[PDB]
Amino acid sequence: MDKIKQLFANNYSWAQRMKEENSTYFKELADHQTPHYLWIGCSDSRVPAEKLTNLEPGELFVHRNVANQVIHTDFNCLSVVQYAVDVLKIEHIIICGHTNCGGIHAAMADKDLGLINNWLLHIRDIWFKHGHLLGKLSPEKRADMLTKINVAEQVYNLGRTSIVKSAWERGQKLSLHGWVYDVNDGFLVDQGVMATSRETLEISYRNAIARLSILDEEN
Amino acid sequence: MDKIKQLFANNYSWAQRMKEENSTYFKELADHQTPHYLWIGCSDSRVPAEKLTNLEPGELFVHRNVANQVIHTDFNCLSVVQYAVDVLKIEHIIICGHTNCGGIHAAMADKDLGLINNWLLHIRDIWFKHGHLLGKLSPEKRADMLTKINVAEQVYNLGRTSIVKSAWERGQKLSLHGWVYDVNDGFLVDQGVMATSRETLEISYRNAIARLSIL
Amino acid sequence: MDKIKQLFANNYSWAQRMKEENSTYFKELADHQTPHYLWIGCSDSRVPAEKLTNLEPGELFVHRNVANQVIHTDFNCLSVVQYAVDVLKIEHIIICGHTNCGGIHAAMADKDLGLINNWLLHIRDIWFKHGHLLGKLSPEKRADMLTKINVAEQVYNLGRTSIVKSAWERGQKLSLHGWVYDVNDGFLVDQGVMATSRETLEISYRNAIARLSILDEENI
Amino acid sequence: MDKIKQLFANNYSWAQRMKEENSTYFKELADHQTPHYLWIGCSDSRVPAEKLTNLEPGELFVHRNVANQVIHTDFNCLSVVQYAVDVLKIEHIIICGHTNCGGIHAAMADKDLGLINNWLLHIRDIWFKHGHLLGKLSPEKRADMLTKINVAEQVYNLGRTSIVKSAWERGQKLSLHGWVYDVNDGFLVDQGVMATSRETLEISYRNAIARLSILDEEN
Ligand SMILES: [Zn+2]
Ligand SMILES: [Zn+2]
Ligand SMILES: [Zn+2]
Ligand SMILES: [Zn+2]
Repeated sequence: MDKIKQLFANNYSWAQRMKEENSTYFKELADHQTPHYLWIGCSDSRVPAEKLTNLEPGELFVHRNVANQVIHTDFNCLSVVQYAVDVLKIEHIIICGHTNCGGIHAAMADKDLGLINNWLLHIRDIWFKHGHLLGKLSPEKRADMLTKINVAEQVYNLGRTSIVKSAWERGQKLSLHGWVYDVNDGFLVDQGVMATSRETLEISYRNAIARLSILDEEN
Repeated sequence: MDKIKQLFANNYSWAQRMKEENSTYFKELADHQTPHYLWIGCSDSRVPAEKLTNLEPGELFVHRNVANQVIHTDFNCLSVVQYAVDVLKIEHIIICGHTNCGGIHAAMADKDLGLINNWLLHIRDIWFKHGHLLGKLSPEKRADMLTKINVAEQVYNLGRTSIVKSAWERGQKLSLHGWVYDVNDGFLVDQGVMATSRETLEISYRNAIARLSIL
Repeated sequence: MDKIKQLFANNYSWAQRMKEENSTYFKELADHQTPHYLWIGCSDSRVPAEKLTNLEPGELFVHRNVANQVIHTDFNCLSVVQYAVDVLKIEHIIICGHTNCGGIHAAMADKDLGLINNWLLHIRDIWFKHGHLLGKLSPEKRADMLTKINVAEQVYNLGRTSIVKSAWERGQKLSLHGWVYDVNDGFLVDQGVMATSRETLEISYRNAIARLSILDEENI
Repeated sequence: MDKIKQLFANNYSWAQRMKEENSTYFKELADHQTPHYLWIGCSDSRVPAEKLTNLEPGELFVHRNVANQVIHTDFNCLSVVQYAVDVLKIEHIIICGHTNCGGIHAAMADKDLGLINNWLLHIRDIWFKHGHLLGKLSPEKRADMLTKINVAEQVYNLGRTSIVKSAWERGQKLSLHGWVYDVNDGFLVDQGVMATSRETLEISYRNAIARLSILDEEN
């Protein structure tokens, strides 16, 4: 269409600009054949992982689903994880949520959107699991809180997969991370759950939930 | 692993530069609340979609899995599609493959990599479906061709989903595209399958396979 | 292997011992072509459902998975449910668990069994959801308790699917049930959740959970 | 609906004429703590597997889905398979289809039935793969030919899982079976694909398809 044509046009301009600029981008990219980080983010993709981290092209192995989830039985995401860990031997997996997430808003919404609702039912279970902390919070602020709690809960799901547990068990070096960034400042903020073993997973997980449960008198 | 640290050092340096330097990047980003294109790419993510298309930040709804697949029964991908079509009202779903795809290479290698092998079995089925064509090539050239055929097949699976078919049924405007770019120059290349209805899906899909089978 | 040769023998025997009688089992089946109940049970399949309900053959539509679960995002079971509801128009969906369940035991066990642990992590999430309650119970009981709670939580999951909500919402006749029979008794024990609409689902689930939270003598 | 009562009734009686009868059953059934067979059948479930095999109560580990499928990426069925193999040590996995199958008919009809159609696309793919054969066949015969072909294709899929390949690889005993019974007579019939290793799967699978490709006068 109009938009598709425009897109091919931008692509051509860019691609050839590189051609002329004798740009070494693609060659650089070719130097970093194997990625070192598995980035699991949201399909909203407000601020690209490349921009947030300014890493060298090819360093990131990416997976994106609605609301950056790691569901216990999702073959898709688990496939990406097992491949990044057992094959590419990646040592850092990073789950990253973001504020003003459509996935979060849709989950909290009472409208029944169809197939996607089922996928969002996992976020709702997370919402109620922390219903007290959240309810004890002002509406306008809950979204950002569920978004932050979501990340901690997903890092916790990743760390419990048979895949990740076996990696640690057999002495492989692997650390899980969980961050969130505000779509307005672009700053990555650690949510607290950071594991390098099942032990650190449990502790950092309890610790993060405990920290998030300590509310200021601003609600 | 000073990596994570160095990683946060990069983010701070970047977001800091933006603030003090007064960058309306987040201001503009905030303008485009609803995306207009669903991009289904590969987890290898060699050349970011944002770059390949040089689009305005926020315009793309993105899904990435190993080898840019649209498996008939994948709840993950189908959910992204249903939400994007039925909820965000996106009108263009773009499946994009890429040369030198590790996913495609793993599907071809005969080694048990574990869980991921089951995910790649779908690729191996596509390989057999086009075995006559692919059998004429060397392992090397076979990989480049399977990459292109894979994209065509995925577009074909996407257009066969009940989600996309019902969108066309009630008259919603929706087009499917399947492309591939070489990791060496970044030029996006149409593979031939472009649909706006079920009938056009069948026609272009057949024509595309017919065209791809000529050496 | 004799097991397969033997097994095939039984079949021939059964089948022939039917053909000679000019029996009508293969007729009293082609009449009940369309089922009226969707049975969702465990892969353990201790006491068969065709025997627990003594229903005429062909009346059940069945799906079995480890520990009878209805996971929000499981395409397999949601497909069975959707096809049951929207295409077969069946009106009753039963989620029947059973006592002394490997699934439940495996979920509670600390051992890492491989792939299946991931599927069981849903049971373990349920387990912690009711951590306090279950904690108070007596070990030899905890297992059987979770079995019961699990079924409750499964009906609630089923009731929360878009497939069932849209059914009700469009005025289609459909009820959800959740029981737990015992391998010894064989008596189907209703658990409390019996949604017929989303309002029901909420109340019954709410109560069923309240009822199970009231511990008796035995359980410490 | 009194159907639940009328049904709940049959249970109190049947289960009664076992207590007030000291009928072993629950006594014996309990003796078979572990099953030796994994049965993968269609949710239709015309003739139960308990009456088809006439095995001993509790011997079967069962999984049923629409049209008895083993989809490469189905977490549900792969979990049942893996558990039965790596944990229950079952050495026999049987896939059983049946004539006049709803899943097969629905898969062959153009009618978009909703979510289920996505599940059945895997069958339509099998249909296209054997399009020439099935085409040469006769209309009122296609359904049954695809039903047999389907069982063959599923055993193949099952033999190709990493779970099974690995079981074989480490020297575990395991055979795959693919049969189909006619709802009109309950006669179990081997479709030809029987495997005890990756090598027998291949030959057995190729032979079985070759045989089915042979069409008798009555299309
Ligand atoms: Zn988001
Ligand atoms: Zn790739
Ligand atoms: Zn069980
Ligand atoms: Zn069937």
